[PDB]
Amino acid sequence: HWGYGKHNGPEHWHKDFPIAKGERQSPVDIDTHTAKYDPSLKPLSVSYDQATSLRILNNGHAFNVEFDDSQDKAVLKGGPLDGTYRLIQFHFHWGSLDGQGSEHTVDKKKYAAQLHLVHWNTKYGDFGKAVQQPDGLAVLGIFLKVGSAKPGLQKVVDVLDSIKTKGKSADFTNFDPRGLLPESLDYWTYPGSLTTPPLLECVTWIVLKEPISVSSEQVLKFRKLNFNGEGEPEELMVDNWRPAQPLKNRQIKASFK
Repeated sequence: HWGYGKHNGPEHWHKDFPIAKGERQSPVDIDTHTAKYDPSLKPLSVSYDQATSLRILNNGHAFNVEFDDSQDKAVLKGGPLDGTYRLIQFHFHWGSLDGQGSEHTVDKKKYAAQLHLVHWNTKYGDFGKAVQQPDGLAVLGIFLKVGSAKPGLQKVVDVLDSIKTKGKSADFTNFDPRGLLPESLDYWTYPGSLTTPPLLECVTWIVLKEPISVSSEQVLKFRKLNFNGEGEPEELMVDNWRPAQPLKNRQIKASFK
């Protein structure tokens, strides 16, 4: 089964998911110098005032906070998108050291972690159909650097004990995703794919320029998680990130100068 180890690692995914060597794969290295500043890009409209978080679960690859997307509760609009995209879940990617952990890099610079708030195109009915389309999902990536502590993330840091091993899940109501957002909404955007199997090419990636800060001990609790299921040898969940992929026939536009 795919994973992040030398034997089932990101370098082996192609054998099961041929699309791993596709044309529009993610993540990629954002070269800030050759990124084409596009001025016709409307600004992001993020409305998480009505968001309903529900569960948090260790899926054996990462932990996910899930939201109720049976109605336009927390939606993403603006930017390069056409239509409403509704938040279905958010997850992280982190490293075993502070100098690695992000999937996307900026001018080859790796961050301590990276958050993906996943959204699907409502013109498509459900998430399962949305992943079948070139414009199905809109993922909002945010880099995390280690410095001061992000208060709004602590709630998540506390519950991690309850879901230490692959498979455990736990109620997680009343969580506000607005506490994870940085001050500025300037971004870079480009078309890409999911960074894990099935690695479908249905994403319009929106990577915020501005990272948020988290304390060491805050990110340190991300590293105590387990890839393994209960009653199995302990394999710590660290470095659950895919390396940067070739940009190819793509252009990264930017919403700022």
